[PDB]
Amino acid sequence: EEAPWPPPEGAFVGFVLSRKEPMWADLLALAAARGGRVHRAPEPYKALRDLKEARGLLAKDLSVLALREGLGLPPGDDPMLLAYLLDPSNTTPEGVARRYGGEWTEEAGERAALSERLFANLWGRLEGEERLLWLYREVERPLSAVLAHMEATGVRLDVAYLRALSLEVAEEIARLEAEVFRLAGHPFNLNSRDQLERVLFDELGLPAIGKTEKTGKRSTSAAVLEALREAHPIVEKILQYRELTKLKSTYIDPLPDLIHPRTGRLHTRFNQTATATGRLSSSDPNLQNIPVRTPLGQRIRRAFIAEEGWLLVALDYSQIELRVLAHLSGDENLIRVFQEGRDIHTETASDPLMRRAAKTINFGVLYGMSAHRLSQELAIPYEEAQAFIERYFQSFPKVRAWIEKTLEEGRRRGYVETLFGRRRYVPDLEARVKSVREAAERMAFNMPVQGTAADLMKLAMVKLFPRLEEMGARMLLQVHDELVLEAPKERAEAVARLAKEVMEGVYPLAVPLEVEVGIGEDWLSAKE
DNA sequence: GACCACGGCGCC
DNA sequence: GGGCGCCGTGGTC
Ligand SMILES: Nc1ccn([C@H]2CC[C@@H](COP(=O)(O)OP(=O)(O)OP(=O)(O)O)O2)c(=O)n1
Ligand SMILES: [Mg+2]
Repeated sequence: EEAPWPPPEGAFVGFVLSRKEPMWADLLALAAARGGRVHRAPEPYKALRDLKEARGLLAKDLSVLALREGLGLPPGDDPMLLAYLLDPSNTTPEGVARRYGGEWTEEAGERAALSERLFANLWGRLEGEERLLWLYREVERPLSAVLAHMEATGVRLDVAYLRALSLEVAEEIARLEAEVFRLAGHPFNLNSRDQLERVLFDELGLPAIGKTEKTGKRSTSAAVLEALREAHPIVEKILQYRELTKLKSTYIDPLPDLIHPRTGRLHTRFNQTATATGRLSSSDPNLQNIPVRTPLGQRIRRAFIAEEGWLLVALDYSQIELRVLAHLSGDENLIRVFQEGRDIHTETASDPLMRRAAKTINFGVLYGMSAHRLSQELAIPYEEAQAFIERYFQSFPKVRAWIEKTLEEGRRRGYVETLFGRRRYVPDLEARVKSVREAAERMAFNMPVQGTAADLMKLAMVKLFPRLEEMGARMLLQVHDELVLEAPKERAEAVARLAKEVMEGVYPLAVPLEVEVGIGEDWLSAKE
């Protein structure tokens, strides 16, 4: 039943944007649904001034757009989060809708009505889900607001810097491709893997080390190519071209084009329901994968700067995953090396050369790397490799024990979970194909650690944001086990110290949570 | 122009 | 080799 725009309080929104990014979208339509009536706003924008909060599907998004228009409108209940927690594979409105009672259409009114209806069913399904309900009420919902503020804020970028970088890299790529072409004895599209495969394996005589997955073609991966670096002198030239071209096309060239007019900052999206483990995801500008490994990568990182008069504050948990594993495992020995405070790697071993061998087996257990994978990972083949791990599970019995327990529970229950009860169903755990089953197994015992580490971070963000706001500081980015903040120079140290303390004691476990902090005028300098 | 599958690769 | 998202290349509509 259609009723005049002003909806009663507690209504469920329903809006249509001209595009996916709320920071670039136009509010084409806005509607609300309550009880049984449906109210449409004749003027969406002015309408927003009537809502006290965004209640409904993708609330945060409409909330982001409200913020960009100077409206405090906070996001509230959002069935997507409910569905997401019930099943982490619930990632789109299209799917949750079809799966729980509706159709994701393009009408603001039907979307609003869809929101209400969807929330009822989903909420009901959360019956007796004390843990899931806890994650919704105490983490998911409240965090949805932190994210809206994060996206609205944005991060300052050195646009003239990257532009200068572009021309310079362009010339280096040209010298590189010019060189490989002379080595192949002729040019070709070096961006074409198919064309490069023929040059490497077909035309030249380089041994094809591996084949692709879906198409089964001879691969030209960096791995295949790193091994072939000794053969032809073209291999290296190709390897640098790839890096350069990867960095230019992905960061140096598109980023400056994404700056916002009204802000002059990069406004990335922080998707709350796009991962199977419970991790967050950054899209459109994906600011969760900015380079940092190679020199040129670092030159790019320096491009992310703080407002004039502010400082960047980067905080990273220290191997939060190995720690969550110690807690999850309850492995005295592991929980002891952290307690305490001995170099995980160093202490594990109990040299240098070996320390690069005792940290890999400790972290490679997060996916259970194969002995053949380790043989080629280290020096000693699958002979001493399998052994150079026989002590891992021999030193850390409960870990291997835990991995076993989680899996069995996974086969029986049909899903696995995090310290807080976040769950993920891994059906292929009972598959008849070794190949697929052991693949599910790796996703299976990995989820708890990755998901627990995420729950912890999401909770840290939830508690830290308010204090930050009270301090005049801001949360800019999150990169899974780290956060990037922005604070006035006069408060940077006080903000760093606080965030660090908040993050470290977010949720005490058998082992301490260690956080390293850094301040600087740019991301690289803040020591990210 | 918009979008797809795929190989490849950036980060956690 | 666990979790993502983005970029060209080829090829579709
Ligand atoms: N190559 C990697 C790196 C990280 N991770 C996961 C497990 C650890 C978590 C955070 O990664 P980093 O921040 O890179 O490492 P860290 O060990 O947590 O901490 P530090 O910053 O001291 O390296 O993400 C992963 O799966 N694969
Ligand atoms: Mg870290």
